[PDB]
Amino acid sequence: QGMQTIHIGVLSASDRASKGVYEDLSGKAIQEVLSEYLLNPLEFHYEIVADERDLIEKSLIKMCDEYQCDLVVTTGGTGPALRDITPEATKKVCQKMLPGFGELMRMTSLKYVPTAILSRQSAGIRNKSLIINLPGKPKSIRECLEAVFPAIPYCVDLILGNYMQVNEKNIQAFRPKQ
Amino acid sequence: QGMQTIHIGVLSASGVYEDLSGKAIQEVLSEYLLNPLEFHYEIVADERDLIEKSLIKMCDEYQCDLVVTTGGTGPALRDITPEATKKVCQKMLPGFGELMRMTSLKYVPTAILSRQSAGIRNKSLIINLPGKPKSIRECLEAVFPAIPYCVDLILGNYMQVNEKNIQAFRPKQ
Amino acid sequence: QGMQTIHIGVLSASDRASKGVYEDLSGKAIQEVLSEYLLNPLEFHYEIVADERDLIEKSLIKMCDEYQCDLVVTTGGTGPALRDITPEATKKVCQKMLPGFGELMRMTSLKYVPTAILSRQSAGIRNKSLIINLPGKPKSIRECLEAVFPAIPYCVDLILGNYMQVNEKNIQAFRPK
Repeated sequence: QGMQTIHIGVLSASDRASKGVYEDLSGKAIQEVLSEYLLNPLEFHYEIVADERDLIEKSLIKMCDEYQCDLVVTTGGTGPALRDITPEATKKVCQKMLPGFGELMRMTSLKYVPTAILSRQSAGIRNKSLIINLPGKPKSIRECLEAVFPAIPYCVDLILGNYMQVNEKNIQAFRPKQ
Repeated sequence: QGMQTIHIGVLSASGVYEDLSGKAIQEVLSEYLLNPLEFHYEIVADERDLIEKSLIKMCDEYQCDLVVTTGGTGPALRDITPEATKKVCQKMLPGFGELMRMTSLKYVPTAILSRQSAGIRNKSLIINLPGKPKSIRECLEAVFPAIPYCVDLILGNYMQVNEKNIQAFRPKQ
Repeated sequence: QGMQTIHIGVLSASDRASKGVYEDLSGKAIQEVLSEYLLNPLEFHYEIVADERDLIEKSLIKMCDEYQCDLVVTTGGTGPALRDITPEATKKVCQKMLPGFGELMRMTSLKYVPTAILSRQSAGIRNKSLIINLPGKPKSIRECLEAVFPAIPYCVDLILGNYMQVNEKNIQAFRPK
Protein backbone atom coordinates (compact mmCIF):
# COMPACT_ATOMS: atom_id res chain seq x y z
CA GLN A 1 0.00 0.00 0.00
CA GLY A 2 3.06 2.22 -0.29
CA MET A 3 2.65 4.90 -2.93
CA GLN A 4 5.01 4.65 -5.87
CA THR A 5 7.73 7.24 -6.24
CA ILE A 6 7.02 9.52 -9.17
CA HIS A 7 10.09 10.63 -11.09
CA ILE A 8 9.70 14.02 -12.72
CA GLY A 9 12.00 15.68 -15.24
CA VAL A 10 12.28 19.46 -15.29
CA LEU A 11 14.15 20.85 -18.29
CA SER A 12 14.95 24.56 -18.50
CA ALA A 13 15.98 25.61 -22.00
CA SER A 14 18.11 28.73 -21.72
CA ASP A 15 21.22 30.33 -23.18
CA ARG A 16 21.74 31.97 -19.77
CA ALA A 17 22.21 35.40 -21.33
CA SER A 18 18.88 37.03 -20.51
CA LYS A 19 17.83 36.27 -16.94
CA GLY A 20 21.17 36.48 -15.13
CA VAL A 21 20.03 35.65 -11.62
CA TYR A 22 16.45 34.36 -11.22
CA GLU A 23 17.48 31.59 -13.65
CA ASP A 24 15.70 29.14 -11.35
CA LEU A 25 12.32 30.88 -10.96
CA SER A 26 10.45 28.86 -13.59
CA GLY A 27 11.87 25.57 -12.37
CA LYS A 28 11.02 26.45 -8.77
CA ALA A 29 7.43 27.22 -9.77
CA ILE A 30 7.19 23.86 -11.53
CA GLN A 31 8.40 21.90 -8.49
CA GLU A 32 6.16 23.87 -6.11
CA VAL A 33 3.02 23.18 -8.15
CA LEU A 34 3.67 19.51 -8.82
CA SER A 35 4.58 19.02 -5.14
CA GLU A 36 1.16 20.36 -4.13
CA TYR A 37 -0.70 18.31 -6.75
CA LEU A 38 0.75 14.89 -5.89
CA LEU A 39 0.72 12.83 -2.70
CA ASN A 40 3.47 10.51 -3.96
CA PRO A 41 7.06 10.75 -2.85
CA LEU A 42 8.57 12.83 -5.63
CA GLU A 43 12.04 12.88 -7.14
CA PHE A 44 12.84 15.80 -9.41
CA HIS A 45 15.44 15.65 -12.17
CA TYR A 46 16.31 19.23 -13.06
CA GLU A 47 18.65 20.39 -15.82
CA ILE A 48 19.44 23.69 -17.50
CA VAL A 49 20.18 23.18 -21.18
CA ALA A 50 21.27 25.63 -23.89
CA ASP A 51 18.93 26.42 -26.80
CA GLU A 52 20.63 23.78 -28.95
CA ARG A 53 18.32 21.18 -30.45
CA ASP A 54 20.53 18.11 -30.05
CA LEU A 55 21.34 19.01 -26.44
CA ILE A 56 17.66 19.34 -25.58
CA GLU A 57 16.89 16.03 -27.31
CA LYS A 58 19.68 14.30 -25.40
CA SER A 59 18.44 15.74 -22.10
CA LEU A 60 14.84 14.71 -22.73
CA ILE A 61 16.00 11.24 -23.74
CA LYS A 62 18.12 10.92 -20.58
CA MET A 63 15.23 11.98 -18.33
CA CYS A 64 12.85 9.47 -19.94
CA ASP A 65 15.23 6.57 -20.54
CA GLU A 66 17.86 6.76 -17.79
CA TYR A 67 16.06 8.60 -14.98
CA GLN A 68 12.79 6.80 -15.83
CA CYS A 69 10.68 9.95 -15.43
CA ASP A 70 6.93 9.36 -15.71
CA LEU A 71 6.51 13.05 -16.48
CA VAL A 72 8.98 15.42 -18.11
CA VAL A 73 8.20 19.11 -18.44
CA THR A 74 10.13 21.83 -20.22
CA THR A 75 10.17 25.58 -19.75
CA GLY A 76 11.36 28.12 -22.30
CA GLY A 77 11.95 28.28 -26.04
CA THR A 78 8.47 27.66 -27.44
CA GLY A 79 7.61 30.77 -29.48
CA PRO A 80 8.12 31.75 -33.14
CA ALA A 81 11.66 33.07 -32.62
CA LEU A 82 14.75 31.54 -34.22
CA ARG A 83 16.24 29.81 -31.18
CA ASP A 84 12.90 28.60 -29.80
CA ILE A 85 13.60 24.96 -30.67
CA THR A 86 12.11 23.14 -27.67
CA PRO A 87 8.97 21.90 -29.47
CA GLU A 88 11.08 20.57 -32.38
CA ALA A 89 13.29 18.65 -29.96
CA THR A 90 10.21 17.35 -28.17
CA LYS A 91 8.66 16.11 -31.41
CA LYS A 92 11.90 14.40 -32.39
CA VAL A 93 12.15 12.27 -29.23
CA CYS A 94 8.44 11.42 -28.90
CA GLN A 95 6.80 8.51 -30.71
CA LYS A 96 3.23 9.90 -30.48
CA MET A 97 2.22 13.55 -30.13
CA LEU A 98 -0.88 14.66 -28.22
CA PRO A 99 -2.27 17.71 -30.06
CA GLY A 100 -4.99 18.11 -27.40
CA PHE A 101 -2.44 19.41 -24.91
CA GLY A 102 -1.18 22.07 -27.30
CA GLU A 103 -4.75 23.09 -28.04
CA LEU A 104 -5.75 23.42 -24.40
CA MET A 105 -2.59 25.24 -23.32
CA ARG A 106 -3.18 27.88 -26.02
CA MET A 107 -6.90 28.17 -25.17
CA THR A 108 -5.99 28.63 -21.51
CA SER A 109 -3.48 31.37 -22.29
CA LEU A 110 -5.77 32.91 -24.92
CA LYS A 111 -8.13 33.93 -22.13
CA TYR A 112 -5.45 36.42 -21.08
CA VAL A 113 -3.29 37.35 -24.08
CA PRO A 114 -4.07 37.44 -27.84
CA THR A 115 -0.48 36.44 -28.59
CA ALA A 116 -1.20 33.06 -27.00
CA ILE A 117 -1.66 31.73 -30.56
CA LEU A 118 2.06 32.22 -31.19
CA SER A 119 2.93 29.39 -28.81
CA ARG A 120 4.22 26.09 -30.17
CA GLN A 121 4.10 24.31 -26.77
CA SER A 122 3.21 20.67 -27.31
CA ALA A 123 3.09 17.30 -25.59
CA GLY A 124 3.88 13.74 -26.56
CA ILE A 125 4.73 10.23 -25.44
CA ARG A 126 8.16 8.61 -25.28
CA ASN A 127 7.74 5.03 -24.09
CA LYS A 128 6.42 5.24 -20.52
CA SER A 129 6.99 9.01 -20.29
CA LEU A 130 4.73 11.98 -20.91
CA ILE A 131 6.56 15.11 -22.08
CA ILE A 132 4.86 18.51 -21.93
CA ASN A 133 6.22 21.94 -22.90
CA LEU A 134 5.25 24.56 -20.28
CA PRO A 135 5.44 28.39 -20.44
CA GLY A 136 8.34 30.48 -19.18
CA LYS A 137 6.81 32.65 -16.46
CA PRO A 138 5.84 31.27 -13.01
CA LYS A 139 2.29 32.70 -13.18
CA SER A 140 1.81 31.26 -16.68
CA ILE A 141 3.25 27.92 -15.56
CA ARG A 142 0.73 27.70 -12.71
CA GLU A 143 -2.27 28.47 -14.92
CA CYS A 144 -1.03 26.00 -17.53
CA LEU A 145 -0.48 23.14 -15.07
CA GLU A 146 -3.84 23.80 -13.41
CA ALA A 147 -5.46 23.39 -16.82
CA VAL A 148 -3.67 20.29 -18.08
CA PHE A 149 -2.86 18.30 -14.94
CA PRO A 150 -6.36 16.78 -14.52
CA ALA A 151 -5.60 14.64 -17.61
CA ILE A 152 -2.05 13.68 -16.63
CA PRO A 153 -2.41 10.83 -14.10
CA TYR A 154 -4.69 8.86 -16.43
CA CYS A 155 -2.33 9.54 -19.34
CA VAL A 156 0.60 8.24 -17.30
CA ASP A 157 -1.50 5.15 -16.39
CA LEU A 158 -2.22 4.42 -20.06
CA ILE A 159 1.45 4.58 -21.09
CA LEU A 160 2.29 2.28 -18.15
CA GLY A 161 4.11 4.83 -15.99
CA ASN A 162 3.88 4.84 -12.19
CA TYR A 163 0.59 5.51 -10.44
CA MET A 164 0.08 9.15 -9.48
CA GLN A 165 -2.03 9.79 -6.41
CA VAL A 166 -3.63 13.22 -6.54
CA ASN A 167 -3.86 15.70 -3.69
CA GLU A 168 -7.54 16.43 -4.18
CA LYS A 169 -7.31 19.38 -1.81
CA ASN A 170 -5.39 21.12 -4.60
CA ILE A 171 -6.44 19.59 -7.93
CA GLN A 172 -8.88 17.05 -9.38
CA ALA A 173 -7.78 14.24 -11.68
CA PHE A 174 -10.17 12.11 -13.67
CA ARG A 175 -9.68 8.38 -14.19
CA PRO A 176 -12.26 6.62 -16.41
CA LYS A 177 -13.42 3.37 -14.79
CA GLN A 178 -14.33 -0.04 -16.26
CA GLN B 1 -34.50 12.24 -59.00
CA GLY B 2 -33.29 9.05 -57.32
CA MET B 3 -31.01 9.49 -54.32
CA GLN B 4 -27.51 8.05 -54.70
CA THR B 5 -26.51 5.10 -52.55
CA ILE B 6 -24.00 6.14 -49.92
CA HIS B 7 -21.34 3.55 -49.09
CA ILE B 8 -20.11 3.82 -45.52
CA GLY B 9 -17.17 1.94 -44.05
CA VAL B 10 -17.20 1.06 -40.37
CA LEU B 11 -13.86 -0.17 -39.04
CA SER B 12 -13.73 -1.43 -35.46
CA ALA B 13 -10.15 -1.69 -34.18
CA SER B 14 -9.86 -4.31 -31.43
CA GLY B 15 -15.22 -11.67 -28.80
CA VAL B 16 -17.29 -11.83 -25.60
CA TYR B 17 -18.54 -8.30 -26.16
CA GLU B 18 -21.38 -6.72 -28.11
CA ASP B 19 -20.08 -4.18 -30.64
CA LEU B 20 -22.24 -1.42 -29.19
CA SER B 21 -19.92 1.05 -30.94
CA GLY B 22 -20.43 -0.37 -34.43
CA LYS B 23 -24.19 -0.48 -33.88
CA ALA B 24 -24.23 3.09 -32.56
CA ILE B 25 -22.42 4.28 -35.67
CA GLN B 26 -24.87 2.66 -38.08
CA GLU B 27 -27.85 3.82 -35.98
CA VAL B 28 -26.74 7.46 -35.93
CA LEU B 29 -25.76 7.62 -39.59
CA SER B 30 -29.09 6.06 -40.58
CA GLU B 31 -30.87 8.84 -38.67
CA TYR B 32 -28.78 11.55 -40.34
CA LEU B 33 -29.11 10.45 -43.96
CA LEU B 34 -32.10 9.99 -46.26
CA ASN B 35 -30.05 8.10 -48.88
CA PRO B 36 -30.10 4.33 -49.32
CA LEU B 37 -27.07 3.26 -47.23
CA GLU B 38 -24.72 0.30 -47.61
CA PHE B 39 -22.52 -0.36 -44.61
CA HIS B 40 -19.21 -2.15 -45.00
CA TYR B 41 -18.43 -3.27 -41.47
CA GLU B 42 -15.16 -4.93 -40.47
CA ILE B 43 -13.46 -5.88 -37.22
CA VAL B 44 -9.67 -5.57 -37.39
CA ALA B 45 -6.88 -6.28 -34.89
CA ASP B 46 -4.78 -3.43 -33.48
CA GLU B 47 -1.99 -3.78 -36.03
CA ARG B 48 -1.07 -0.75 -38.11
CA ASP B 49 -0.55 -2.56 -41.42
CA LEU B 50 -3.86 -4.42 -40.97
CA ILE B 51 -5.84 -1.25 -40.24
CA GLU B 52 -4.15 0.44 -43.21
CA LYS B 53 -5.11 -2.53 -45.39
CA SER B 54 -8.73 -2.40 -44.24
CA LEU B 55 -9.01 1.36 -44.74
CA ILE B 56 -7.52 1.02 -48.22
CA LYS B 57 -10.03 -1.71 -49.11
CA MET B 58 -13.03 0.30 -47.88
CA CYS B 59 -12.03 3.41 -49.84
CA ASP B 60 -10.61 1.85 -53.00
CA GLU B 61 -12.60 -1.34 -53.55
CA TYR B 62 -15.87 -0.71 -51.70
CA GLN B 63 -15.82 2.93 -52.84
CA CYS B 64 -16.94 4.24 -49.45
CA ASP B 65 -17.78 7.96 -49.40
CA LEU B 66 -17.31 8.02 -45.64
CA VAL B 67 -15.17 5.68 -43.57
CA VAL B 68 -15.30 5.80 -39.79
CA THR B 69 -13.09 3.98 -37.29
CA THR B 70 -13.70 3.21 -33.67
CA GLY B 71 -11.03 2.31 -31.15
CA GLY B 72 -7.28 2.75 -30.66
CA THR B 73 -6.92 6.53 -30.55
CA GLY B 74 -5.39 7.27 -27.15
CA PRO B 75 -1.81 7.61 -25.84
CA ALA B 76 -1.35 3.87 -25.19
CA LEU B 77 1.22 1.81 -27.09
CA ARG B 78 -1.16 -0.29 -29.20
CA ASP B 79 -3.39 2.66 -30.10
CA ILE B 80 -2.27 3.06 -33.72
CA THR B 81 -5.48 3.93 -35.56
CA PRO B 82 -4.47 7.59 -36.13
CA GLU B 83 -1.07 6.47 -37.49
CA ALA B 84 -2.76 4.07 -39.91
CA THR B 85 -5.17 6.83 -40.92
CA LYS B 86 -2.43 9.37 -41.66
CA LYS B 87 -0.65 6.72 -43.74
CA VAL B 88 -3.52 6.07 -46.15
CA CYS B 89 -4.73 9.69 -46.43
CA GLN B 90 -3.26 12.28 -48.83
CA LYS B 91 -4.55 15.30 -46.89
CA MET B 92 -5.43 15.56 -43.19
CA LEU B 93 -8.16 17.87 -41.89
CA PRO B 94 -7.02 19.22 -38.51
CA GLY B 95 -10.36 20.96 -37.94
CA PHE B 96 -12.07 17.61 -37.26
CA GLY B 97 -9.56 16.56 -34.62
CA GLU B 98 -9.90 19.95 -32.94
CA LEU B 99 -13.69 19.88 -32.89
CA MET B 100 -13.93 16.28 -31.70
CA ARG B 101 -11.62 17.04 -28.75
CA MET B 102 -13.42 20.30 -27.95
CA THR B 103 -16.69 18.38 -27.97
CA SER B 104 -15.51 15.68 -25.58
CA LEU B 105 -13.70 18.23 -23.40
CA LYS B 106 -17.13 19.58 -22.43
CA TYR B 107 -17.60 16.47 -20.33
CA VAL B 108 -14.21 14.95 -19.39
CA PRO B 109 -10.75 16.54 -18.94
CA THR B 110 -9.06 13.46 -20.40
CA ALA B 111 -10.49 14.37 -23.80
CA ILE B 112 -7.16 16.05 -24.60
CA LEU B 113 -5.52 12.63 -24.67
CA SER B 114 -7.33 11.70 -27.87
CA ARG B 115 -5.43 11.51 -31.17
CA GLN B 116 -8.59 11.06 -33.26
CA SER B 117 -8.15 12.67 -36.68
CA ALA B 118 -9.73 12.91 -40.12
CA GLY B 119 -8.38 13.02 -43.65
CA ILE B 120 -9.02 12.49 -47.34
CA ARG B 121 -8.13 9.50 -49.49
CA ASN B 122 -9.18 10.19 -53.07
CA LYS B 123 -12.99 10.39 -52.94
CA SER B 124 -13.29 9.17 -49.34
CA LEU B 125 -13.44 11.00 -46.02
CA ILE B 126 -11.98 8.98 -43.13
CA ILE B 127 -12.82 10.00 -39.56
CA ASN B 128 -11.61 8.47 -36.29
CA LEU B 129 -14.49 8.18 -33.78
CA PRO B 130 -14.55 7.40 -30.02
CA GLY B 131 -15.16 3.96 -28.50
CA LYS B 132 -18.50 4.31 -26.69
CA PRO B 133 -22.06 4.77 -28.06
CA LYS B 134 -22.71 7.98 -26.08
CA SER B 135 -19.45 9.64 -27.12
CA ILE B 136 -19.91 8.42 -30.70
CA ARG B 137 -23.29 10.14 -30.98
CA GLU B 138 -21.91 13.32 -29.40
CA CYS B 139 -18.98 13.13 -31.80
CA LEU B 140 -21.06 12.60 -34.94
CA GLU B 141 -23.54 15.25 -33.83
CA ALA B 142 -20.67 17.74 -33.78
CA VAL B 143 -18.88 16.84 -37.01
CA PHE B 144 -21.63 15.54 -39.30
CA PRO B 145 -22.94 18.97 -40.36
CA ALA B 146 -19.70 19.50 -42.32
CA ILE B 147 -19.52 16.02 -43.86
CA PRO B 148 -21.89 16.19 -46.88
CA TYR B 149 -20.17 19.28 -48.30
CA CYS B 150 -16.76 17.70 -47.66
CA VAL B 151 -17.85 14.60 -49.57
CA ASP B 152 -19.13 16.89 -52.35
CA LEU B 153 -15.74 18.59 -52.66
CA ILE B 154 -13.75 15.35 -52.88
CA LEU B 155 -16.23 14.17 -55.55
CA GLY B 156 -17.96 11.49 -53.46
CA ASN B 157 -21.68 10.72 -53.80
CA TYR B 158 -24.32 13.25 -52.85
CA MET B 159 -25.59 12.87 -49.28
CA GLN B 160 -29.15 13.98 -48.59
CA VAL B 161 -29.46 14.99 -44.95
CA ASN B 162 -32.41 14.14 -42.71
CA GLU B 163 -32.93 17.68 -41.44
CA LYS B 164 -35.29 16.49 -38.73
CA ASN B 165 -32.29 14.94 -36.99
CA ILE B 166 -29.22 16.98 -37.94
CA GLN B 167 -28.55 20.33 -39.60
CA ALA B 168 -28.03 20.41 -43.34
CA PHE B 169 -25.48 22.94 -44.55
CA ARG B 170 -23.88 23.52 -47.92
CA PRO B 171 -22.40 26.99 -48.55
CA LYS B 172 -23.28 29.27 -51.46
CA GLN B 173 -21.70 27.98 -54.67
CA GLN C 1 11.59 59.11 -36.11
CA GLY C 2 9.65 57.89 -39.12
CA MET C 3 8.02 54.51 -39.48
CA GLN C 4 9.66 51.53 -41.14
CA THR C 5 8.14 50.46 -44.44
CA ILE C 6 6.25 47.19 -44.05
CA HIS C 7 6.56 44.88 -47.04
CA ILE C 8 3.57 42.61 -47.59
CA GLY C 9 3.30 39.66 -49.94
CA VAL C 10 -0.05 38.70 -51.44
CA LEU C 11 -0.24 35.42 -53.33
CA SER C 12 -3.41 34.40 -55.13
CA ALA C 13 -3.83 30.73 -56.03
CA SER C 14 -6.13 30.62 -59.05
CA ASP C 15 -6.75 27.74 -61.50
CA ARG C 16 -6.88 30.35 -64.31
CA ALA C 17 -10.57 31.16 -64.92
CA SER C 18 -13.56 30.25 -62.77
CA LYS C 19 -13.73 33.77 -61.37
CA GLY C 20 -14.03 35.53 -64.73
CA VAL C 21 -13.49 39.29 -64.51
CA TYR C 22 -13.46 39.11 -60.70
CA GLU C 23 -9.81 37.98 -60.90
CA ASP C 24 -8.56 40.62 -58.46
CA LEU C 25 -11.16 41.00 -55.69
CA SER C 26 -9.41 39.03 -52.93
CA GLY C 27 -6.05 40.81 -53.09
CA LYS C 28 -7.73 44.22 -53.02
CA ALA C 29 -9.72 43.25 -49.93
CA ILE C 30 -6.42 42.32 -48.31
CA GLN C 31 -4.82 45.60 -49.41
CA GLU C 32 -7.74 47.62 -48.04
CA VAL C 33 -7.78 45.89 -44.65
CA LEU C 34 -4.05 46.08 -43.98
CA SER C 35 -3.94 49.72 -45.11
CA GLU C 36 -6.60 50.31 -42.47
CA TYR C 37 -4.83 48.33 -39.74
CA LEU C 38 -1.36 49.79 -40.18
CA LEU C 39 0.02 53.30 -39.90
CA ASN C 40 3.26 52.33 -41.64
CA PRO C 41 3.92 53.09 -45.26
CA LEU C 42 3.25 49.79 -47.03
CA GLU C 43 4.69 48.09 -50.08
CA PHE C 44 2.68 45.17 -51.40
CA HIS C 45 4.16 42.43 -53.56
CA TYR C 46 1.34 40.75 -55.47
CA GLU C 47 1.39 37.66 -57.65
CA ILE C 48 -1.15 35.30 -59.18
CA VAL C 49 0.10 31.76 -59.68
CA ALA C 50 -1.45 28.59 -61.07
CA ASP C 51 -2.57 25.90 -58.62
CA GLU C 52 0.77 24.09 -58.88
CA ARG C 53 2.58 23.34 -55.63
CA ASP C 54 6.10 24.05 -56.91
CA LEU C 55 5.11 27.43 -58.40
CA ILE C 56 3.44 28.52 -55.16
CA GLU C 57 6.48 27.38 -53.19
CA LYS C 58 8.79 29.40 -55.46
CA SER C 59 6.52 32.44 -55.19
CA LEU C 60 6.39 32.35 -51.38
CA ILE C 61 10.16 31.94 -51.31
CA LYS C 62 10.58 34.93 -53.64
CA MET C 63 8.36 37.15 -51.47
CA CYS C 64 10.21 36.20 -48.28
CA ASP C 65 13.80 35.97 -49.53
CA GLU C 66 13.95 38.63 -52.25
CA TYR C 67 11.15 41.11 -51.58
CA GLN C 68 11.91 40.72 -47.86
CA CYS C 69 8.24 40.64 -46.87
CA ASP C 70 7.44 40.90 -43.17
CA LEU C 71 4.00 39.43 -43.76
CA VAL C 72 3.07 37.09 -46.60
CA VAL C 73 -0.57 36.12 -47.09
CA THR C 74 -2.15 33.67 -49.52
CA THR C 75 -5.74 33.43 -50.68
CA GLY C 76 -7.65 30.38 -51.92
CA GLY C 77 -6.89 26.68 -52.28
CA THR C 78 -6.99 25.52 -48.67
CA GLY C 79 -9.95 23.12 -48.60
CA PRO C 80 -10.34 19.35 -48.98
CA ALA C 81 -10.56 19.38 -52.80
CA LEU C 82 -7.77 17.72 -54.77
CA ARG C 83 -6.16 20.82 -56.29
CA ASP C 84 -6.20 22.76 -53.00
CA ILE C 85 -2.45 22.55 -52.36
CA THR C 86 -1.68 25.96 -50.84
CA PRO C 87 -1.22 24.65 -47.28
CA GLU C 88 1.19 21.95 -48.51
CA ALA C 89 3.30 24.55 -50.29
CA THR C 90 3.18 26.75 -47.21
CA LYS C 91 4.40 23.99 -44.92
CA LYS C 92 7.25 23.18 -47.28
CA VAL C 93 8.73 26.68 -47.26
CA CYS C 94 8.24 27.41 -43.55
CA GLN C 95 10.75 26.39 -40.86
CA LYS C 96 8.31 26.52 -37.93
CA MET C 97 4.54 26.19 -38.18
CA LEU C 98 2.19 28.05 -35.82
CA PRO C 99 -0.84 25.81 -35.16
CA GLY C 100 -2.47 28.52 -33.02
CA PHE C 101 -3.26 30.57 -36.13
CA GLY C 102 -5.01 27.68 -37.87
CA GLU C 103 -7.01 26.94 -34.74
CA LEU C 104 -8.14 30.55 -34.37
CA MET C 105 -9.03 30.98 -38.05
CA ARG C 106 -11.18 27.85 -37.95
CA MET C 107 -12.87 28.82 -34.66
CA THR C 108 -13.65 32.29 -36.00
CA SER C 109 -15.30 30.90 -39.13
CA LEU C 110 -17.08 28.18 -37.13
CA LYS C 111 -19.22 30.81 -35.40
CA TYR C 112 -20.64 31.37 -38.88
CA VAL C 113 -20.55 28.10 -40.83
CA PRO C 114 -20.22 24.42 -39.76
CA THR C 115 -17.97 23.74 -42.75
CA ALA C 116 -15.24 25.87 -41.17
CA ILE C 117 -13.65 22.65 -39.92
CA LEU C 118 -12.90 21.65 -43.51
CA SER C 119 -10.29 24.40 -43.84
CA ARG C 120 -6.58 23.57 -43.85
CA GLN C 121 -5.50 27.22 -43.56
CA SER C 122 -2.22 27.50 -41.66
CA ALA C 123 0.53 29.90 -40.65
CA GLY C 124 4.26 29.59 -40.21
CA ILE C 125 7.65 31.28 -40.11
CA ARG C 126 10.28 31.51 -42.83
CA ASN C 127 13.27 33.45 -41.53
CA LYS C 128 11.99 36.99 -40.90
CA SER C 129 8.64 36.40 -42.61
CA LEU C 130 5.26 35.38 -41.20
CA ILE C 131 3.19 33.45 -43.77
CA ILE C 132 -0.56 33.02 -43.30
CA ASN C 133 -3.18 31.31 -45.45
CA LEU C 134 -6.33 33.44 -45.71
CA PRO C 135 -9.81 32.61 -47.08
CA GLY C 136 -10.84 33.17 -50.69
CA LYS C 137 -13.66 35.70 -50.47
CA PRO C 138 -13.51 39.39 -49.36
CA LYS C 139 -16.05 38.99 -46.52
CA SER C 140 -14.29 35.96 -45.03
CA ILE C 141 -10.92 37.65 -45.52
CA ARG C 142 -11.92 40.69 -43.45
CA GLU C 143 -13.33 38.48 -40.68
CA CYS C 144 -10.17 36.38 -40.71
CA LEU C 145 -7.73 39.29 -40.58
CA GLU C 146 -9.79 40.96 -37.86
CA ALA C 147 -9.34 37.87 -35.70
CA VAL C 148 -5.65 37.12 -36.26
CA PHE C 149 -4.09 40.54 -36.74
CA PRO C 150 -3.84 41.42 -33.03
CA ALA C 151 -1.13 38.74 -32.72
CA ILE C 152 0.74 39.68 -35.89
CA PRO C 153 2.83 42.77 -35.01
CA TYR C 154 4.31 40.97 -32.00
CA CYS C 155 5.00 37.83 -34.02
CA VAL C 156 6.78 39.91 -36.63
CA ASP C 157 8.81 41.56 -33.84
CA LEU C 158 9.89 38.16 -32.52
CA ILE C 159 11.10 36.91 -35.89
CA LEU C 160 13.01 40.18 -36.35
CA GLY C 161 10.79 41.63 -39.08
CA ASN C 162 10.07 45.35 -39.38
CA TYR C 163 8.15 47.16 -36.65
CA MET C 164 4.42 47.44 -37.34
CA GLN C 165 2.70 50.53 -35.96
CA VAL C 166 -0.97 49.70 -35.50
CA ASN C 167 -3.84 52.06 -36.28
CA GLU C 168 -5.51 51.70 -32.90
CA LYS C 169 -8.65 53.36 -34.24
CA ASN C 170 -9.35 50.30 -36.38
CA ILE C 171 -7.69 47.35 -34.66
CA GLN C 172 -5.86 46.63 -31.40
CA ALA C 173 -2.58 44.73 -31.35
CA PHE C 174 -0.95 43.30 -28.25
CA ARG C 175 2.73 43.57 -27.38
CA PRO C 176 3.40 42.05 -23.93
CA LYS C 177 5.40 43.85 -21.23
